[PDB]
Amino acid sequence: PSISEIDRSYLLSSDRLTEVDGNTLDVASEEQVAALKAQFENLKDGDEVVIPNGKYANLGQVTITANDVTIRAEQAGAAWLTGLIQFELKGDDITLDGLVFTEGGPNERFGAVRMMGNGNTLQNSTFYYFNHDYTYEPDERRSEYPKYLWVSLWGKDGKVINNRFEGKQKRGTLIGVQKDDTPDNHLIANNIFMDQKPNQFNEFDIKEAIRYNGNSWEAIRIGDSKSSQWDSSSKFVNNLMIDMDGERELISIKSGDNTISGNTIFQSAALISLRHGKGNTVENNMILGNEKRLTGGIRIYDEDHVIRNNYIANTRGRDGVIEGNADLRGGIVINTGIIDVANGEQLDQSVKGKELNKQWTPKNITIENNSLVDTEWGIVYGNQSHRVSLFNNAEVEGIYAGVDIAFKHNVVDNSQTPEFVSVRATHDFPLVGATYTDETYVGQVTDSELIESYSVELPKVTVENGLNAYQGEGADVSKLSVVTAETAGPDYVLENTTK
Ligand code: NA
Repeated sequence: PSISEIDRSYLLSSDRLTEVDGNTLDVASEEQVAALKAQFENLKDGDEVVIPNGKYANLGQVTITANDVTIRAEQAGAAWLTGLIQFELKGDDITLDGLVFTEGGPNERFGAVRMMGNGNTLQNSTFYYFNHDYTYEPDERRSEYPKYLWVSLWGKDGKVINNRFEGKQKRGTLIGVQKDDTPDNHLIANNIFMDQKPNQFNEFDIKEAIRYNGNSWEAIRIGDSKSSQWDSSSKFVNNLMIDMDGERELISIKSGDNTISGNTIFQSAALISLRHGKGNTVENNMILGNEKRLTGGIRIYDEDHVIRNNYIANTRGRDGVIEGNADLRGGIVINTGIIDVANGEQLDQSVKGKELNKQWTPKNITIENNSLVDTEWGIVYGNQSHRVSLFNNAEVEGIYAGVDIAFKHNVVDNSQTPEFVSVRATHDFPLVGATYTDETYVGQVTDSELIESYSVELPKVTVENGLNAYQGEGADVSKLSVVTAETAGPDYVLENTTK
């Protein structure tokens, strides 16, 4: 299967996968649910709970205080936890293994799994449309729907690995990292994410509330505005993402020193977003839009980031549907911001209008050896207007272009449809101190006079296992590979599920 022919059956297929039939599982009685629950809360260090095959409704608030415990399905995929539940993991070195969360929802808004301890792990588990049973209504203050997460990490050295997160379709980031002032070193790797999408419950019908109701549907948010000026040093690596269309941000990085690398992002109308925080690296990802509307690569605020060796193909669309959220899309988008970083200006919680949750003009960004192939909007130099907040629609006055953006060895290849815009420069917001080394742009370049030099001649193109390899330029195909269910997600698939 070569790039343009990839589809979800290929990505999700593997011989290694067992099939678990939900219809073969018995529904635990109220008495048995209670018995399982006491087992959880009576755990001593070093013990294990093995959950017999079955469906367990409304376990509710499950607090694990023990350390070095495993809670696992007796057969992977065959312990289905339904109705309202939250595992509150307070101990260290707690592992949840082979669980299913479906036909129900989190018992508290920070998720079915609150990883509060250190060395907590969630593995081989599946969430299937876990959007139910909790109250979900526009609030009285401002008709805002509540944000419910599925997994949150509040400790150190968490792992979320080999899980399947399918069908998140009510508001709230699917995974949230809530961190303090020191590195977290979490690993979120080898997971499958599918079919996150907004406005399935008429949320957007309240027109006045759209800018915030249409926000907070990320697949993962690492950090938050208050914690954003500290390092997380977390990794979001080797994941497979299919039809993830939650909002403009697929992955919202809001802290420093993170790695967002080697993921395959297929037909997802949502971008990797370096939203707050410094020194993040986005590398070796395969972003395959497959001509789907409003697909895109990476959008960039703040400083010192490295964007290297990504392969971004067949993406489409420039303007997101909700206005006022700077939702400008393309392969790689250098956003405008609201602070004069060329003169050393910072966001600062004390400075009114320039608080840490606002928009840090990008500076000192290295963008090197990327291949953008058949991208309708390739490298887009930002021109967004910004509003005071998600709740205040006034426009900010004073908008700045990216600074010290260093472009080297990128290939933007629109030779197939050269009317597509390979590089969108703009005299409305000229980059400051931008540099160009051995760039190759084929296709429309707007306000091209702003760019010192580039080549319009593609080097020798070979197809090396389905990818375009450009001789001596662009993404090195040796560092790239498509993630499939051969390595991503759990070791089983479920049947007879209900959305
Ligand atoms: Na967002």
